[PDB]
Amino acid sequence: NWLGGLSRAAFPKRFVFGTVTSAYQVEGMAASGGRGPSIWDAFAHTPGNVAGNQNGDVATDQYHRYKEDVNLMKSLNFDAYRFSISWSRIFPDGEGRVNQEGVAYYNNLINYLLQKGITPYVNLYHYDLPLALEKKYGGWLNAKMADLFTEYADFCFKTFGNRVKHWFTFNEPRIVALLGYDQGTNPPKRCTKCAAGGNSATEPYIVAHNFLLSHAAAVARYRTKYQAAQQGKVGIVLDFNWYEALSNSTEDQAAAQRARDFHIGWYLDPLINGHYPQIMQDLVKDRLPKFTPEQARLVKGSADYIGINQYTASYMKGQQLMQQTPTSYSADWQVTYVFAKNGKPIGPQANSNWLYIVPWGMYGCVNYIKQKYGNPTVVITGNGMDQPANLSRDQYLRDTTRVHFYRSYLTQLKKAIDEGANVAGYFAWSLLDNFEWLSGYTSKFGIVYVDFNTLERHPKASAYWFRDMLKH
Ligand SMILES: [Zn+2]
Repeated sequence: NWLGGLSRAAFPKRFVFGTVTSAYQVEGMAASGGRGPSIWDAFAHTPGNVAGNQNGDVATDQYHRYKEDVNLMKSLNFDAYRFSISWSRIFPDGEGRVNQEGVAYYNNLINYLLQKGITPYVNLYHYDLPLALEKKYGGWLNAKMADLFTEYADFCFKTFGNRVKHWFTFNEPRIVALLGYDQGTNPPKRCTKCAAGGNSATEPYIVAHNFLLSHAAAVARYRTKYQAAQQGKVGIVLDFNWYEALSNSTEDQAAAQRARDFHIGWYLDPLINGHYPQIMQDLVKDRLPKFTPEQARLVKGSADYIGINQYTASYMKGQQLMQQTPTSYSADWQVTYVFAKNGKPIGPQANSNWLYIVPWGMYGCVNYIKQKYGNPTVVITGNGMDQPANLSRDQYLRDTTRVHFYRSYLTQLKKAIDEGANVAGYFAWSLLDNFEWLSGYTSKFGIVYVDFNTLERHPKASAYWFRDMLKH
């Protein structure tokens, strides 16, 4: 059967199912409604940065159509909606003056979701730093971000927290550090060889440290001032793709493990255990900032749940560890990526080159967190795959590969849960085809098709798959 035995009865009682978007990817109204520019506005408006010189000026126009989109998610039998608040739509300069029109938009969205029985899971930050903060402070290179993020977070807790009980601070800070400061392909486009300046060996570590300190400061504020009255929770969203040893050799197993620690341990070891992974301490040395005892105690235990975005898996091949001149965060791992074992590829690729369809990666990731980190409360905060550009409407709608993706990945998730993994919910990336950063509109992750000429929504087969699977 096309559900493959999956239904709500196959997951724990009260398990949360939802879909995800992010502000800049779906809202539109990027320079209207009082919204100030983000670093992505500036980046996307520079010729050559995004596929087809496209931007999020209009995107899916959810800003106007949110009630349509909420009605649709409810008709598809989802329980929750993960979306993000645009910082610069609340604070056009990221500090100081409040944009009341921006506040009303989020009030209206939140109130409508609640009216329709959909639980809001709210992200504070999803790559969209107010441009004014980038220019004035140097963004995430500056430790002052903790104070700036905390004041932002405080406003949002005050303003929406009588209704919103499930918060996230950040979305995938590893991607910010990697793409913005190591490879320099996302804003602020910084790296060792980059026009804007930078240093791929040091800056990604600075950035990540500042994300962790900002997260911890925001949570400290939540807990000391709002928790008692509001009684909600705050977590963080971390990306985690799976690494599998290419062979059972000591070297390859050590490689896969290093990759895990440099990928997920970078953030999880501080959040759970109050220190960076030992291997990162040993290899990165003085390029890795040190938490004071006070800071480490602020960071440790500061996430009420861990969001994991899980997409793919890779084989890892190891080498003997060498003394090396530092070049980059990426090169610091001392691993080789491999995409075939015994002559067979790990999986076919979706539209995005990095996304290999590997359902057992989901089991790998969830089981690993369960076994290594004391089985913390995990929420799968994003999981999905993309179709390419230029297909006909009907081709988009008949997304059989995506149907197969979700059934297989959710089966593997069910396997980990049945074995005792503390997973509280699952969210599909994405509700709608949207602005997919560097790929602009050439990458389609939605379970709902969006015609980018007319802006019409059309549910795909995978939407109907969810609707069947999630019926009450
Ligand atoms: Zn509109």
